[PDB]
Amino acid sequence: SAPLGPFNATLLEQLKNDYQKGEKEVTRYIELQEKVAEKYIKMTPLSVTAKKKLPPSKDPRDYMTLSPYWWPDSTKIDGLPYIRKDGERNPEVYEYPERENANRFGDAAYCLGVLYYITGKEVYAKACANHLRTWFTDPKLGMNPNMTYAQAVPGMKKMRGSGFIDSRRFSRALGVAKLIEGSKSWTPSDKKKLDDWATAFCYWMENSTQGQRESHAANNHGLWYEAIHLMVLAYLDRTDRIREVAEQSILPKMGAQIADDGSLPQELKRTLSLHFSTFALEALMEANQITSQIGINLWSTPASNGKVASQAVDYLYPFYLNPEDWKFKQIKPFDQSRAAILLYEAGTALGNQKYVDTAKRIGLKYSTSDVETIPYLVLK
Amino acid sequence: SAPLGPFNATLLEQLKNDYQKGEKEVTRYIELQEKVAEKYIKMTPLSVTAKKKLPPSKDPRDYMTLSPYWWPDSTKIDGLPYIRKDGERNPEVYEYPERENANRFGDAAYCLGVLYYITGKEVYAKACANHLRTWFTDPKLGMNPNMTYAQAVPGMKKMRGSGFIDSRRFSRALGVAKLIEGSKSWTPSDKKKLDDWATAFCYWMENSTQGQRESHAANNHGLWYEAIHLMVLAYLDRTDRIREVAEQSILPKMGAQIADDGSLPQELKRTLSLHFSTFALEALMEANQITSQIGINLWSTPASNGKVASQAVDYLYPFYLNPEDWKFKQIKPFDQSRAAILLYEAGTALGNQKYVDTAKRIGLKYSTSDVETIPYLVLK
Ligand SMILES: O=C(O)[C@H]1O[C@@H](O[C@H]2[C@H](O)[C@H](O)[C@H](O[C@H]3[C@H](O)[C@H](O)[C@H](O[C@H]4[C@H](O)[C@H](O)[C@H](O)O[C@@H]4C(=O)O)O[C@@H]3C(=O)O)O[C@@H]2C(=O)O)[C@@H](O)[C@@H](O)[C@@H]1O
Ligand SMILES: O=C(O)[C@H]1O[C@@H](O[C@H]2[C@H](O)[C@H](O)[C@H](O[C@H]3[C@H](O)[C@H](O)[C@H](O[C@H]4[C@H](O)[C@H](O)[C@H](O)O[C@@H]4C(=O)O)O[C@@H]3C(=O)O)O[C@@H]2C(=O)O)[C@@H](O)[C@@H](O)[C@@H]1O
Repeated sequence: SAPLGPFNATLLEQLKNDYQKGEKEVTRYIELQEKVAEKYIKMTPLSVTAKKKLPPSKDPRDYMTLSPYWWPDSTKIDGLPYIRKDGERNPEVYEYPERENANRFGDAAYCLGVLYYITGKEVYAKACANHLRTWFTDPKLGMNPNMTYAQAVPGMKKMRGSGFIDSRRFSRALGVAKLIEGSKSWTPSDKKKLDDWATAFCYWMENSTQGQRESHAANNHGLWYEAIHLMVLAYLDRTDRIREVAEQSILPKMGAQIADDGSLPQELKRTLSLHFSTFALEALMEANQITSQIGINLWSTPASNGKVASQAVDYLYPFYLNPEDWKFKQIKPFDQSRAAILLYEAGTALGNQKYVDTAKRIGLKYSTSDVETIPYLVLK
Repeated sequence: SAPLGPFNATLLEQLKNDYQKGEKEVTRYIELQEKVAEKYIKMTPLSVTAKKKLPPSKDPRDYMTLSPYWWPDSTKIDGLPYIRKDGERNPEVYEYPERENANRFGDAAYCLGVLYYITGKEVYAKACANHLRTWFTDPKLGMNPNMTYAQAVPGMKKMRGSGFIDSRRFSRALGVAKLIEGSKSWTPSDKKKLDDWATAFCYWMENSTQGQRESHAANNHGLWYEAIHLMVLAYLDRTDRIREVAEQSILPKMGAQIADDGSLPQELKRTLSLHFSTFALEALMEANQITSQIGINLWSTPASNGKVASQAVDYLYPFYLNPEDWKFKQIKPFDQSRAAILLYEAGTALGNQKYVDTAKRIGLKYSTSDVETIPYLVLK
């Protein structure tokens, strides 16, 4: 049975099972995945330190991005302080290399780690370990275990926890490292450094002012904080903390953030309201992949006021069928294919055959190289 | 009388005239524009050679950018060939430093050239010259006079001219160079080198296969091609060619693009139809700023087919009051402020007081640093 981590363990166990049986269809699917994964074996490992403009700590190992919806104010001689245009990404975000590099690393590590679990081939673990060492634990290239300067905003006087949501890009890679333990390439010394990094990152998460603030957020930030938290705790094998987090934080947050009619009012007020309602559900989906590995179903387990996350799925389902019917401010097109993994996950967790049907009818492209769709041959 | 170039000469002469007579309102406004200008004096001049990944010619002096709506195909093992998602900018465009650096050069050179025209202070001519010399004529840092690899698309086998439209960012700076002739900093040797560059660039525009194809386009590319053409012709003082282009290319192109209702069907079929309808007129507006300096009004001169550009402004005018009423696909919000300079230019050219009154009611911010608004004190 799969090690505890940020994936649909049932679908991974089934793919590894079929690949080992020599089942034709899965075998061909995995051979395609191996072809996609060759670029990650050849890819040079990325580091948070590959930036010219340093953060106020003057430390190139400190992760730093720009908060995406903040823009220079043209009415100020220096553009300072920035102003907020909700839903409009300031392309200045791409001058911070971490932003896209954390996606490239996360994609590389996740794909290689999953392919190692499924095939057993050492070449995937060796490449995966190379990316992990460099991003996380290397004494010069490794990222400091904090998110102090994530989504900083030029001109802002107070510190914010909002940047912590960036962590989900590399925290999935943190969790997949559990899959390459036991390989020849991931030594006991490697595992200890990663362990120690995750322990220091978990501390910063729970005890820094920014972490505490992010833990109490009223919208999808607070849900994403707990999903990221679960990935860190699951890597650290702290399964009783996962139970406490789900019952003392995730379920209360779900209970407050879902209205009686199943809508998410904190997301309804955004300019990307259909996208942020989905982003909230995406946070629960990824949390649930971990909690359900220790018997906690977050789609059907009620909060203390009896609300269940499936109520939020129900409210959105008609608009996953027709995003044009969405009646709230959505200033950019909504990507309907996001409903596939979402409805499949919610649908199986709930025994809702309509959701699963709709997920397969929406579907994923068989030959897509989007790494988060690797477990989902069932949608292809 | 102002030198021939890419700006509202009436407003520019007005500003210089009031500035020299010590008029208080204009002096306070030019004093703000000099505060804004201070960053361009200190700013290090940009070069097209400041890039790591080189074009197929392996020449860093060749301008190269990515066509913004072309994305890697995830269903292909290498992502090749890219596919088009009209109206969705691919953040990969920012990995080509020329794309934003030509904007930064253009603003610096335009702002400093105009301020030197208005104030006569040699410090603006000297800084403006530094930027122009580096971007255009420097034997190591200057861009080659061609747009061969503008808006290239990975995996596409045929060459296209679509990328020429990028030239507007630096072709206005080329035009403003005329304004610093006579200064101490812009020597006869500088002017000759820039004249030879402009001559070579004009030859490339008119004779390269990509130039020819782009001069033939049936949508706003064709209009922007000609508006760029006029800037180069005006910098070279070829006023006979300016008339020929106006009468034999812009006006027939303009008339071929206007429907009976005044709409622009080539732009209505885009996913950003109100943006691109306004982008078409913006090209015509910038062409007109030059043609009218020799007595050709593109807003009111009809074409061979009877269509006149005033008809397309009439069609768009209601939706500049209320962009929400726009009935055609527009998958991002539309910046209503663009109608200020557009309606003032068209309003003044047509003697339409309603357009001019709406222009000022929409207005521009008095304190803004957007350098294209420098001449428009009347709108602030
Ligand atoms: O990095 C990305 O592109 C991903 O971003 C994901 O959306 C995130 C953003 O990245 C930001 O973190 C954004 O921060 C928001 C908060 O969610 C919140 O709305 C906050 O609201 C305040 C505001 O600061 C201000 O004071 C105003 O006057 O009041 C507001 C209020 O009362 O709520 O503003 C923050 C901000 O914009 O700085 O939040 C979103 C999010 O909700 O997750 C997502 O788009 C993802 O797909 C991207 O990849
Ligand atoms: O981001 C920027 O740099 C600025 O872009 C400005 O918009 C430009 C773009 O830069 C592109 O050049 C874009 O090219 C379009 C063509 O205009 C055209 O629609 C063409 O459509 C073809 C298509 O390629 C295909 O072959 C199909 O079968 O037929 C179509 C057809 O006949 O129309 O596709 C090109 C493409 O996308 O590559 O066009 C716009 C433009 O119209 O000017 C602008 O948005 C500006 O504000 C930005 O700063």
